[PDB]
Amino acid sequence: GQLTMIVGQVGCGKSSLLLATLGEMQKVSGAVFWNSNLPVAYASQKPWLLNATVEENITFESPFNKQRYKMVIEACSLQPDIDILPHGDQTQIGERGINLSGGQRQRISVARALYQQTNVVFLDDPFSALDVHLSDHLMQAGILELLRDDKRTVVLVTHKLQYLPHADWIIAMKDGTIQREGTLKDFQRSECQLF
Repeated sequence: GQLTMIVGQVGCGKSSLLLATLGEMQKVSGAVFWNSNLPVAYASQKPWLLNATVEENITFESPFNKQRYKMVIEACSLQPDIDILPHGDQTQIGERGINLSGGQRQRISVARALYQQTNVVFLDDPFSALDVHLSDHLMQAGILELLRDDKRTVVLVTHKLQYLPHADWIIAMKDGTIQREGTLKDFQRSECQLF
């Protein structure tokens, strides 16, 4: 249930840190238990599309629910996209289909993650490819997504400082290492968060 930001310079390893969070690197040593080693949704740094309908890009091996779909459509800012799609959800997307923008692909990925209702969400800079108004949408609906999240843990990697006061706690990373984790006052003493 914590709201935790991950920040640092372009190329400092933030996306690689997310890959570490996905278990996609080689652990040289140490112990890691996330309750999943007892005997998940993903928004990748570069969005990718499956070759299917927008609808099936949303379902992601699930049954179809259309109230959940209505709430997801409103919550994921997908009404302008539907409004500009030639057949709405029946538009063929992915390879050899309609060419979605990077922002539309990101919004589809966000909708995929919200629809999957996972316990852990990894967002790799999710509002970079969206406009300021859509970023405000992702702010309010994000806050009512984590709020919609019934106690779930949400990890929001971002390169932007715009909403670091508006998440709960920040962990600052640099050069592939964690530099500091802590309160606003702690990071004021770091003399970083103000900068």
